[PDB]
Amino acid sequence: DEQPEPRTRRRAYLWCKEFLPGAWRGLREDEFHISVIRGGLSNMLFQCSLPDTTATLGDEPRKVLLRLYGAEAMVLESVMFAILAERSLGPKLYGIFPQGRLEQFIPSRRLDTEELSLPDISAEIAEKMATFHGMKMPFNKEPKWLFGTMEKYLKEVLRIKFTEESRIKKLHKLLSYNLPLELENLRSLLESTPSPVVFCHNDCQEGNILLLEGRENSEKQKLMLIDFEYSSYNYRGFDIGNHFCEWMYDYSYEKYPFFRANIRKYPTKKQQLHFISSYLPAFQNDFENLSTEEKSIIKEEMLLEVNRFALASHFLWGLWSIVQAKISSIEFGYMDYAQARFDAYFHQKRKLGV
Amino acid sequence: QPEPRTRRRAYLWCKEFLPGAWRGLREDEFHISVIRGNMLFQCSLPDTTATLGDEPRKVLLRLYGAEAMVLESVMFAILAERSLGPKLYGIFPQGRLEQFIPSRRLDTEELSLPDISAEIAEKMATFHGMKMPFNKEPKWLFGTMEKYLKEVLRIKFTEESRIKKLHKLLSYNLPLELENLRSLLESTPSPVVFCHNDCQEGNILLLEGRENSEKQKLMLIDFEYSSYNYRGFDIGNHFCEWMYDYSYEKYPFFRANIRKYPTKKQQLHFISSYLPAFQNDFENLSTEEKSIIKEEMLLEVNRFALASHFLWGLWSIVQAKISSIEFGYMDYAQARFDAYFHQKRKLGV
Ligand SMILES: CN(C)c1cc[n+](Cc2ccc(-c3ccc(Cn4cnc(N)c5ncnc4-5)cc3)cc2)cc1
Ligand SMILES: CN(C)c1cc[n+](Cc2ccc(-c3ccc(Cn4cnc(N)c5ncnc4-5)cc3)cc2)cc1
Ligand SMILES: Nc1nc[n+](Cc2ccccc2)c2[nH]cnc12
Ligand SMILES: Nc1nc[n+](Cc2ccccc2)c2[nH]cnc12
Repeated sequence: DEQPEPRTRRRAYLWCKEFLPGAWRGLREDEFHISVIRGGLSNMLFQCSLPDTTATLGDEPRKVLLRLYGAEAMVLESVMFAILAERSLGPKLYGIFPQGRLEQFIPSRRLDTEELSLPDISAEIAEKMATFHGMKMPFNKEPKWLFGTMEKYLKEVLRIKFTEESRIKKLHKLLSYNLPLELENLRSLLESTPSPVVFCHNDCQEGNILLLEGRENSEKQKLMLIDFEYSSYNYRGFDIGNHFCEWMYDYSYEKYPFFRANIRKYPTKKQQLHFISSYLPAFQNDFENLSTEEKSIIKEEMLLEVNRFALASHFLWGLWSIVQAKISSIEFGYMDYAQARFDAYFHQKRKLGV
Repeated sequence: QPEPRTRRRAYLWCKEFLPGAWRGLREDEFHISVIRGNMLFQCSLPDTTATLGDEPRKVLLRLYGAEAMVLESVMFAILAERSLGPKLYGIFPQGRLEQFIPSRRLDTEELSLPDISAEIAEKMATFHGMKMPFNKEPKWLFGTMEKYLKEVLRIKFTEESRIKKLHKLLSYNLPLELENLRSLLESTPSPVVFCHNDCQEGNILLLEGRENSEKQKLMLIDFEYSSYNYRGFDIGNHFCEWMYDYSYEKYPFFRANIRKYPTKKQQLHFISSYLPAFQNDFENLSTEEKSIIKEEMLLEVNRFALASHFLWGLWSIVQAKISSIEFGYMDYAQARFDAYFHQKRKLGV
């Protein structure tokens, strides 16, 4: 129930008063209710609401989420959020302004990492993912995001110099793998791994999945995927592979390095099959009406596909994490997260026999 | 034809943003011609190229040229999603790809046809009712008039005849006049609504093959100046456009005709169509109550029309300095002010 600093309170009041219709337009500053949802140095969240004793005038919301950035991609993220809201595939957009936005408040909690493996959950994550992999979005259709971003991080990574000895020591270990050659070896493997270019979330982890309040007894319609800011047209294998990788990481751990990694929490073949059996009919529409041997061939190939791209999830977020150790001031063990992603990378390679 | 650099940029945008036969277009294959310009262009496959299906054969490319883009972009995307504007096919830093709508623009003379007018009023009402994630304080109208007035007072032209016209315009005492206008409009109730702000014939498409529809043959396009504004401004502004023909083939490249302003009857025809499309419980009011609403509405829009003359008059002065396009802006500015003083005389205000 934490209060923002009184200058933020005033700015939030004005945005709510001017952007929101109905009882909000005539609210005084002293009637305004706000509490921090999440702090941090950027992308801060607040809940704003009317007094309980204030009646609504029409269909205006009683309660909204304020998102403050704390600063091209700005236009792309804004248009995407607007489109998704229009398609009921995300929170409504109530206000956009240079410092942030006002969004629909969705009563909910995020999933915990252990919940990702629950069959009803997985099935539904697979369906939602298939669904927006299917949609049209006014963005560049060339799949350059994946390797373009890896190349960009690699370049930054090679330029990095740390001063603190345990960071320099850890950086020496990661560099000793020859990351540029590893990149090329990975590129070449993925060039021979067919994967359809689709519109990808790119960050489908539990923290970005909402368990809808009141819908816990719905078997197949209780979730919403959020936080599409890293979306792009990309290889389907990445979006799915990346999601499977996230089974292994728990970001709620309270001691340094502030995550737990468990190589044994990666989904089993049966768990993967259950995920892709739910994905496939939702994305192909009459997939169930194929011969069993053809369904099977598609499924076995898609498993190879997402498991090879899972390797790009490790390599890419490994590199990202090294970069974060340099530029971020967040309390998170970035170097240790990097080493965990590379460990998983080579363990995955050995498993696949590549 | 366009600049060979613009041709190249445009070719890559179509190739990378659009599905099907666009994805493997070779380069010598790209058809593109200029259509306006904030430049517009038509991009197409050659006739020879068959579609892989579902992808447009023709598209419009828009370049912004000389944050506003964020708002305009979100806005266009919303209208496309709602089926109110052209579809959005690509969005990028310098501009966008849009659906090409087989259509032509209306001519000035067509604004006054009863069916056209009735439908313009209905589309406007519908545009007005919609919710948009933008600032709802109606600060647009006078904020923009202030900003242009300030620039106009600093403006200096090099050429003598422009200096001479600016001097006549400045002698009306525009700062005092702005305050009289403000005070008149602060006492004229007008609901705040999502306004188009530029509802003229150049921005209204007559849809191809739909010419026989009495009530559904048009789309309002080009909403880049949109904002929450007083409803009276959009309407009065639209009325003032009955006076101006922008297809005049010689200098100053417009005809102004004060007698073409809608008559009371034509105004009533427009608002009788607007009201039931904006309120919807309006059709069920008593006859006398409708009559009261309409007569107040005539005063309302006619008074706001003064702000259309005043604002675009000032705007036109600034454009004279910066726009190298061919249009006599100083003469248009004078035409708007003549109209402003005539309308004040007509109103007793
Ligand atoms: C799409 N991108 C840029 C990705 C980057 C990294 N990954 C791997 C990954 C995922 C989550 C996390 C992570 C770390 C900490 C948290 C917890 N947390 C969440 N919010 C905050 N403000 C936090 N401040 C400190 N810790 C905060 C949540 C997620 C770290 C790395 C996936 C995608
Ligand atoms: C909402 N805003 C910014 C407005 C500004 C001015 N007005 C009044 C007005 C409207 C149209 C025009 C105008 C002028 C010329 C044209 C013709 N035209 C049309 N397209 C071009 N590329 C032209 N190049 C030269 N002339 C061109 C069309 C409309 C001038 C003033 C209304 C709204
Ligand atoms: N638009 C949103 N609505 C709800 N949540 C989740 C949320 C629930 C309870 C408390 C705090 C946050 C979001 N998390 C991110 N966006 C939203
Ligand atoms: N999206 C559009 N589709 C069609 N027109 C009108 C148009 C037709 C033929 C040639 C030139 C313009 C527009 N004018 C502005 N936008 C459009």
